[PDB]
Amino acid sequence: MRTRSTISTPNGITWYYEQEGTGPDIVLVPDGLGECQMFDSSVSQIAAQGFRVTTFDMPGMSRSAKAPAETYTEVTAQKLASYVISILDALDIKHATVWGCSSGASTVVALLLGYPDRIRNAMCHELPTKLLDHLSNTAVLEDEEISNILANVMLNDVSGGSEAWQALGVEVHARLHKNYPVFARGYPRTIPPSAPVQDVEALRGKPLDWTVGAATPTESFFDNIVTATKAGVNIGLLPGMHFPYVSHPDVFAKYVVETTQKHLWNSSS
Amino acid sequence: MRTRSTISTPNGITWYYEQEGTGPDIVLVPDGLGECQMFDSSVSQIAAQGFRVTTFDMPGMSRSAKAPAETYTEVTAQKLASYVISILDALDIKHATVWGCSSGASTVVALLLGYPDRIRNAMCHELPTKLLDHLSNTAVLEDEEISNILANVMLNDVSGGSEAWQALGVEVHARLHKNYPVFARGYPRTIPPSAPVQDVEALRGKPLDWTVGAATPTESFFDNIVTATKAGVNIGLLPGMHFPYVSHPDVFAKYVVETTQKHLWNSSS
Ligand SMILES: C[C@H]1CCCC(=O)CCC/C=C/c2cc(O)cc(O)c2C(=O)O1
Ligand SMILES: C[C@H]1CCCC(=O)CCC/C=C/c2cc(O)cc(O)c2C(=O)O1
Ligand SMILES: [K+]
Ligand SMILES: [K+]
Repeated sequence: MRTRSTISTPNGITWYYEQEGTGPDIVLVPDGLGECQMFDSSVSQIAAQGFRVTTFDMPGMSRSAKAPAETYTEVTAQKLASYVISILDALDIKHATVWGCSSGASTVVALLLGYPDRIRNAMCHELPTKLLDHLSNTAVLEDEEISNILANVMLNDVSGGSEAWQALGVEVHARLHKNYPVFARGYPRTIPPSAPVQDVEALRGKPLDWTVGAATPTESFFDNIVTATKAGVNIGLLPGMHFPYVSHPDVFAKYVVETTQKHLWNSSS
Repeated sequence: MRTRSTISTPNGITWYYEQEGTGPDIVLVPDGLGECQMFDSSVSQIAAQGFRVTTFDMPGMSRSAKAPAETYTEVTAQKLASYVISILDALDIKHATVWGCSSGASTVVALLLGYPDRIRNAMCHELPTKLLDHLSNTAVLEDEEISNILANVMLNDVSGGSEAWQALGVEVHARLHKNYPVFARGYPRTIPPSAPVQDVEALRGKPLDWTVGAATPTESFFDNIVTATKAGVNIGLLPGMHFPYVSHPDVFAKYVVETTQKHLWNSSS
């Protein structure tokens, strides 16, 4: 029942995308590694509740590698939001619920603020707002060293579930191996300063649901909790750390379905 | 230069206390384990900046164990605050800066709200507001089983630094071993409901500085970050987890000195 295909947008990107289901649109935006096979189990569980679920590899990453250099260098939340609107236009998705973690969280908040007509509600997880010099400094290393460093960081530090991370399988980890240097060179120096959470008053009253990983060290996304609270935005926890859709796919799917259902009820009111 | 002595209060407690320095008073209230040797390094560093620093073992714990059963059973923040005021009265400390972690955090917020004339400013760290059934249920075990389990929890789950925790040494750990059953049967069921942070407007504008451990899992004190932000209370991080005075004594001492200095400036202004 899963469609697995490609589509070309006039910004030069040939996207790899997947779709499953019929009903209101839910769109799952990857984190900065840009790999949508991380959503495989959750896509089926969400679509089974009466939704059309779309996800895709991000430009320059995995199976969406046929893209111009400006789509995967000096990457900002605003650039990524423009690229997601281009694929939603191409797939004739006029109204969508959106999920994103990390650079995907920055993307979905930029989509909600920038394209309010198009976005029913946004779920953002672990949105990066601070530069991390130790991450930024990987960008000048050789490709094989970047891949070794970041593969180990994902497995041992931020997966929230090493057994689930390994169980993504050989083909996914071979794609991620090639993405690590693209991500290192294009994301960490430019994504955090582009975070669309400068203006707390712009967030107030918006259909935004924000999460942090329960096991994530407090310091990592402390600022997300403060910002959401100041803006009166719903803020809570998912199990695990930076990849709840990998570590806890059934909890993740249930969260996405229940949050979408809450906004469908409120919108009809 | 350090006083190490005992003093009896009319509520029946014989306190073990320490004192060092001259200048404005800073009082360091222990966490639920009630062991003031955890402050030893920091007492000297804070006192050397021009302050009189006082600390003590808590009633029923360590060298303050000669105390009525009411002082270490069905313990609440408001009971602990009344006991701390009794020792400050006995030592002729009229106006104090106070620090506390855990049940000590609940105590110092109860002190600031209940005795505003006596408290210059309060620093609270990791204030427990939720019941933890796994902890409350230790109370029905045998004393040696409680001590074995909670010694392991302290080292591996909340110390924030296994080397510094073990380096407290045999004398300290032997006193903690006797305290674990007293803590387990007195604190976990009654401390969290007594948390004096249910009235958010009562906190607004108060001379309160709140911290959580940087390495603490986000879920542990997520509610502290939300509550402080809603009240407009200064909220930030210290390195480590539940015992920054053990894991990072020099950073802890600097934080206590700087925060006290900020309130001395603001008091004069
Ligand atoms: C790729 C994924 C795993 C990156 C995981 C990682 O490096 C741990 C720190 C959490 C920050 C992630 C991150 C930071 C940025 O500055 C820019 C980003 O796009 C991300 C991000 O997308 O997270
Ligand atoms: C020292 C540590 C002991 C117990 C430390 C522990 O097991 C987890 C620390 C988080 C909560 C601690 C705590 C919880 C309560 O319900 C009541 C308390 O008095 C505390 C408390 O004092 O913390
Ligand atoms: K699950
Ligand atoms: K230190």
